[PDB]
Amino acid sequence: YMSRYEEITQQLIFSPKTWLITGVAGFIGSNLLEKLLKLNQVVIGLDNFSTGHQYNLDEVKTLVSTEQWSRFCFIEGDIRDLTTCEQVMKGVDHVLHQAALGSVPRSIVDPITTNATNITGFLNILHAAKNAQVQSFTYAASSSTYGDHPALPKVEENIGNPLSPYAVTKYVNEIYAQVYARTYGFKTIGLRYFNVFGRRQDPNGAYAAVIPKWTAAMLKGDDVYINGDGETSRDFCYIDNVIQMNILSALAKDSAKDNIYNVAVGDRTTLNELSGYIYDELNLIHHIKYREFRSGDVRHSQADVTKAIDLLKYRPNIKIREGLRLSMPWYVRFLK
Amino acid sequence: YMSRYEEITQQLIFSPKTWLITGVAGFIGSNLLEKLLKLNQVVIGLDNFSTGHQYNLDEVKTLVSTEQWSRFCFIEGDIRDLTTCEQVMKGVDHVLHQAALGSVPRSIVDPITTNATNITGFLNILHAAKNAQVQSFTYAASSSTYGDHPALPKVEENIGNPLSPYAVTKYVNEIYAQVYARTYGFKTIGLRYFNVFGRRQDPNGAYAAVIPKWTAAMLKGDDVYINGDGETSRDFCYIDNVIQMNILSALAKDSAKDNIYNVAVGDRTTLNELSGYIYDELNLIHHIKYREFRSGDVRHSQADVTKAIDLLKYRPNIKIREGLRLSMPWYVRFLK
Ligand SMILES: NC(=O)c1ccc[n+]([C@@H]2O[C@H](COP(=O)([O-])OP(=O)(O)OC[C@H]3O[C@@H](n4cnc5c(N)ncnc54)[C@H](O)[C@@H]3O)[C@@H](O)[C@H]2O)c1
Ligand SMILES: NC(=O)c1ccc[n+]([C@@H]2O[C@H](COP(=O)([O-])OP(=O)(O)OC[C@H]3O[C@@H](n4cnc5c(N)ncnc54)[C@H](O)[C@@H]3O)[C@@H](O)[C@H]2O)c1
Repeated sequence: YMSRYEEITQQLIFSPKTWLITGVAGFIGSNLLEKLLKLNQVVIGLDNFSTGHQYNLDEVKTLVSTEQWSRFCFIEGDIRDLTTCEQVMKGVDHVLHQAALGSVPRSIVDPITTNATNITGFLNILHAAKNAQVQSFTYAASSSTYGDHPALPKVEENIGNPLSPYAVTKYVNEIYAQVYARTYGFKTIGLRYFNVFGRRQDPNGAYAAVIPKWTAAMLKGDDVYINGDGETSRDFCYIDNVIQMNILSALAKDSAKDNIYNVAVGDRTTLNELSGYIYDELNLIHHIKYREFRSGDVRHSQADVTKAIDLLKYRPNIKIREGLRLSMPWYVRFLK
Repeated sequence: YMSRYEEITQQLIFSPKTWLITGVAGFIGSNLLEKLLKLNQVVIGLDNFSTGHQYNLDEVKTLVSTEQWSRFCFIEGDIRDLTTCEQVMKGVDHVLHQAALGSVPRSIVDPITTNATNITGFLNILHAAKNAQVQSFTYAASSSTYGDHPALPKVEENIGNPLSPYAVTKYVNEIYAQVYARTYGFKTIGLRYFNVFGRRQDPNGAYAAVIPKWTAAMLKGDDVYINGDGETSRDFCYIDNVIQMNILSALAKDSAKDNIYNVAVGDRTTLNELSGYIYDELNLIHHIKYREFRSGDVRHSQADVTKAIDLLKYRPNIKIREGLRLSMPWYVRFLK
């Protein structure tokens, strides 16, 4: 059961609102679009197809009715342009801001481009939303905001130094959100995502996340590379857990706003465990080498999600094996 | 005696280098230009004349010799354009990055342009500088970074939450700088300036700083606004102490780099005191009412400059009363 969550989605079904999703053509965005359209919401979407894909939009369309898709207004455009930000904001109740350039290695090769989309574009959306006086604003933050802080599990109040240009960008997101609360009274919720996975996560390109990458590699019969001894560990968070936290945040009482929340399960899985999980799941529906640790890699990562549970009534009910079970058939179809 | 500073300027005169000053037409940038040309350095200046002035460059021209002037190459341009940043970096040894749009209330009223000049512009310059392999990189940071930290005096390690968009941008400069050292080995110095004042600080405009605004006012015979009751206090730091810190930073030992330094004198002057010191200094060269409070603005500010004194051998020569005595003759000439 997902019960404050069930009650809210029930309520959305009876009383549609207007939502903005930036990054709507992307992994998390397109999953939010699918859920909102099935709740019969009115969705305004923004994307420049930098890392996102028309084919994601095309997939959502074949999963919703004609009438539900008629409530989707898609604008191809860039959050780095303030005018565009202000146009897509007209009439909007709830902002779900997911548009960013993720990937730590990307940000090291080209910090300029990562800065402009993740800081400039983020500020544009935050400032448009504040001017338009939307009901809520929730943005994608990042567990890389923990930086070099040694605590584990990671608790929201205790962060360290950021370790890459990417991490600076997501941290600045939070500090700006905080300043906007203070200066204009505009209260927002930042969501520190941890290793999100599930359908429509891109398995291609140099920056592919491990789950999609390894899944694609298993299905092609290509080498699955483990960086290190394999005892490195993550709190992998199935996509529905994130959808859940986004909707809970858009509809949070005022006292829950101007807050950061970890979004994860609270569990740790090793790379050695993961590899066996993926393989075991793929091989029910049909069809490895060790190398150097990646440089400047975090050894172990795990969220404390107590704050989300207590203040938003989050239930992290989809754990990693269930998540892989649910994600694997989408990869099988996509790759074949 | 500014002993180390003297020795370091002697090295420069014997073995001149190429310097980039961004913000060279502004208050601090033009004082840096003046000292560097007088040391026979080759100087590249970048400015967009947003808050800066041609008249500052014309004044400097009259103060240096012809040969010294012939070593100044001025480029009108914007740090928001990456290409421009790359071009003016060419053959540069030392970067003194001063270009920004200062002022807390400016940032509250336009956090967007402020974000673009002070974050994007900073990163463009930091990144161009890294790729050009400069010998050093020193940037204007801000005592606004202390935020709501309640401790006095202000110590570098101990900062609080940012209280304005401008505080955010100045802090983001430090965090980027720190990431560049960790990620690229590129070691910078950030100077948290505290209430600088001296010749060529603009007395005109909605954002004038208190010393020149009030000086202007008593020369015109206008009303002098003391916000609050007279007691509020600052660490006013005459411009020559800033020039010294810039030059010491540019030639610091490697272990002194990747560090933030308070740039001030360690003193605390009351508004009641200043209003008085200013009247007393002005009226020595011939020729009042209380009010409100502001927002983003602080009751008490005093720097601990131990760190600069110890690590760079900074010697804060000039205290507020003598700075004023030194500054007022420029203010008469400029207004009369
Ligand atoms: N995936 C994770 O595990 C993870 C971890 C930490 C943070 N995040 C954050 O989650 C959000 C979504 O990530 P994702 O996994 O869905 O990534 P994704 O790359 O699949 O989606 C991001 C979307 O943003 C769009 N976009 C990028 N720049 C844009 C711009 N300037 N204007 C308009 N659209 C732009 C892209 O086209 C893409 O459709 C991002 O903010 C990312 O930083 C994700
Ligand atoms: N005066 C103080 O007490 C104080 C305190 C804290 C920080 N600072 C910092 O000191 C630096 C210098 O300040 P100042 O007092 O000399 O201010 P100033 O306004 O006199 O100088 C700023 C200079 O930067 C130039 N500039 C601004 N944006 C630019 C851009 N986008 N491209 C190119 N040039 C641009 C302006 O034209 C100007 O000549 C700034 O970074 C400011 O944030 C000053």
